[PDB]
Amino acid sequence: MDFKQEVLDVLAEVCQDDIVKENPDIEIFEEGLLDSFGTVELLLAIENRFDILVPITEFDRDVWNTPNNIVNQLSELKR
Amino acid sequence: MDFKQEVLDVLAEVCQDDIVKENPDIEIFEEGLLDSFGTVELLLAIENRFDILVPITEFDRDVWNTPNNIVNQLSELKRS
Amino acid sequence: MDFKQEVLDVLAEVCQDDIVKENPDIEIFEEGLLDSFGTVELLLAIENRFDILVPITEFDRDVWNTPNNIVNQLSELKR
Amino acid sequence: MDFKQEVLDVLAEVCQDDIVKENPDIEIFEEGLLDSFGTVELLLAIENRFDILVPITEFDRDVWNTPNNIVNQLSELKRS
Repeated sequence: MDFKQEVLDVLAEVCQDDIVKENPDIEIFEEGLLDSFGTVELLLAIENRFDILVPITEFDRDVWNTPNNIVNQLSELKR
Repeated sequence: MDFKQEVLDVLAEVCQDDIVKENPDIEIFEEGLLDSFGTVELLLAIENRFDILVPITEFDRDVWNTPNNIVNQLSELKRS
Repeated sequence: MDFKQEVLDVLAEVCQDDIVKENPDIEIFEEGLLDSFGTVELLLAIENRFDILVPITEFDRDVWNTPNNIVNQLSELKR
Repeated sequence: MDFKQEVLDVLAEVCQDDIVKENPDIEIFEEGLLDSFGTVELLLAIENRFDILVPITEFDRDVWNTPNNIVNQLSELKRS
């Protein structure tokens, strides 16, 4: 598999834009690609597809600000 | 603009019982003052009046068990 | 009781505005007092407090356009 | 802009199985292709991509039982 691509794909699905897939360092929230509703959907998708439970309060737009950084925060979560 | 009182007022409305705003530490769900349909209504109201989005999937009767604790949970959510 | 006031109160609660209570003929949706989210909350509140189940597809903004008319549609529902 | 295909694509994503878009009449819930958490995710996606608001309290596994029927239900909702 490719966990990076998995997350990037999910991210691209919720964002309805392939730009987040072609720019793994883009500022998702600054760019307005993901709103409050999409974020909630994102976290649920992660729980459903990766069995990683991310509490909404533990989610931080400053830390989970890019696709690469989201991938990072998720990896550190498992571990 | 008293956020706590505003939350208590909403809880009183959805529960259709003033007891939940007169007793901020009452065990809402253990007292059976709120069922699953009432919970869904509450979350809609919270979104509509406080702009706070609570995922039904994250709602937990054990943690959101009292008006006070519900107020606290909402406070946590609105901050980073 | 006063079923009219009950509905008017509920309506005023969801709308966050007493204007709908002081103007039982005001065009709620034209006036932008109630949006899609508030409508869903309205219907749920009705189900919860009056035991009247109004399917969202059976809800029509043209027919349920005023407080008085909502009260009317609800009464005809029961019967 | 094929609304049906768009819905099927979403269903395939949330179910994480292409079988639901290759079999538009498959019994999603009877096949166990979707649970309650997946349902919540689906409704969020429907809102985010189609601007259609489906109350979780109105969702009914007996009526929203197939992709086709789900497409139909969404069509009913978007019209007056």
